[PDB]
Amino acid sequence: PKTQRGIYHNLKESEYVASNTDVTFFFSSELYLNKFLDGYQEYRKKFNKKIERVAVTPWNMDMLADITFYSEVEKRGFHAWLKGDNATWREVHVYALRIMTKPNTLDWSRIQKPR
Amino acid sequence: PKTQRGIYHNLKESEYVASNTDVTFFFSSELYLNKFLDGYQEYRKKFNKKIERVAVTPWNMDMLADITFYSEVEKRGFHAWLKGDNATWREVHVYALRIMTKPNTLDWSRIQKPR
Repeated sequence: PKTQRGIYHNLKESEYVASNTDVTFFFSSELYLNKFLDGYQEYRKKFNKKIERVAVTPWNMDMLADITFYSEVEKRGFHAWLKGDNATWREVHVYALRIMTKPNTLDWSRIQKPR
Repeated sequence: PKTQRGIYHNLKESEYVASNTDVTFFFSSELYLNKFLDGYQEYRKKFNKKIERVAVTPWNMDMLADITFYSEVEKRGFHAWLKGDNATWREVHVYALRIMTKPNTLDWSRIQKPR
């Protein structure tokens, strides 16, 4: 359960969640949730510059950037859902691969605790 | 035709070719072909380290590294075949995107001019 300081050590029970309508990321605190939501757009830009210096490709790396920012922002674990079901780290990466072929990118917003 | 300096300005006519059995790259000179063959394994290691500094993924970036190294070595163009047929830059990247999910990596070797 949520600690006196507002922390969820078990991400599965967290009330702090963000979604892009396909994927849902769970956070251990409101501080981490807001850091992700407030910085992912800028991180996508920084991520692309770094990737492009390594290799030029026709791919949309936005989702991979989002997964990477989540891992960097959330310090108490990784917990995600894909299309409403609990997804493993690898399953989220598979989704990011398939998404690389599509031109448009889905944005993220805070949602209420799911079922 | 091959110039007096051993150069092929039209890559499709080149006798300097390398293949990994799925993809074939054409070179404008023996110097470039050998530069590719002599350094692609080492470039893969370098490439992978650069990518990982940007993002950790479960993918095999070898083919992407190979495409990137070929683009760096061959100074007179890009000309490739995919499964025995002419393949555009985009089609080769599509192949690299797919092969990313396989742990094994095909090596490259010089071959006799095909077809």
